[PDB]
Amino acid sequence: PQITLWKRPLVTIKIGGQLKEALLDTGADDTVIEEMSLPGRWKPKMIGGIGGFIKVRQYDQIIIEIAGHKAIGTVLVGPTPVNIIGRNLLTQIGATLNF
Amino acid sequence: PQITLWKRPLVTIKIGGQLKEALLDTGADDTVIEEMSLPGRWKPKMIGGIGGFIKVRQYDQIIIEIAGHKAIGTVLVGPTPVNIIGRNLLTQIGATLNF
Ligand SMILES: CC(C)[C@H](NC(=O)COc1ccccc1)C(=O)N[C@@H](Cc1ccccc1)[C@@H](O)[C@H]1O[C@@H]1Cc1ccccc1
Repeated sequence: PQITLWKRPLVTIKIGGQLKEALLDTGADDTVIEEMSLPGRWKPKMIGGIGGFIKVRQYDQIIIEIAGHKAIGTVLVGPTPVNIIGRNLLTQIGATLNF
Repeated sequence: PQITLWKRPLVTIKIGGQLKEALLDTGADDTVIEEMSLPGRWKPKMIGGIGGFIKVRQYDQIIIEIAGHKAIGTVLVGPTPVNIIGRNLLTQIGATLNF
């Protein structure tokens, strides 16, 4: 699919057995999802952006489906204001920017 | 061009006649460039990101070249960690996400 940028590029994702909406973000190195009770081990992390840093929990090898495309990788969980799909998963679904 | 996402989508921009590097950022509504002297009138604005809000200078109708493509629109100038081209100017250069 092709997604224009007139509005925030939100798509449905599936993660942890739940459906959420998330932002496809080429400006994010990492994928950051709203607080959710994912199973298993995790490592503390801090990620930053405009505004400063927030504290998140890093989960590895998480299966996520993004707009119907399966992916598997690292997901950070914490108090983000929006669900963000970063480049670590955008590459896996073969996403590009074109102009 | 077509740009893949294995590395940060950094490109050259010209703004105020100066070359800078900036990140093509589909997760950003707005374009935010690091503190600089820029010709044009501005007003104080606040913008938010992953870790809180910063103060910026809002400049409307600024001519900018992004990866060789012209845009004329609002540029926010302030203490962003990385120069970011957001959707307001990505739309002007005709950028889409594709997968
Ligand atoms: C999400 C994180 C992992 C991402 N950061 C990064 O990818 C890299 O972060 C840094 C931080 C400091 C220095 C160098 C690099 C980011 O903020 N990405 C932003 C761009 C950016 C800002 C500052 C530094 C680097 C990138 C931008 O894409 C995301 O904010 C949008 C998403 C959004 C939409 C609405 C409300 C809030 C947040």
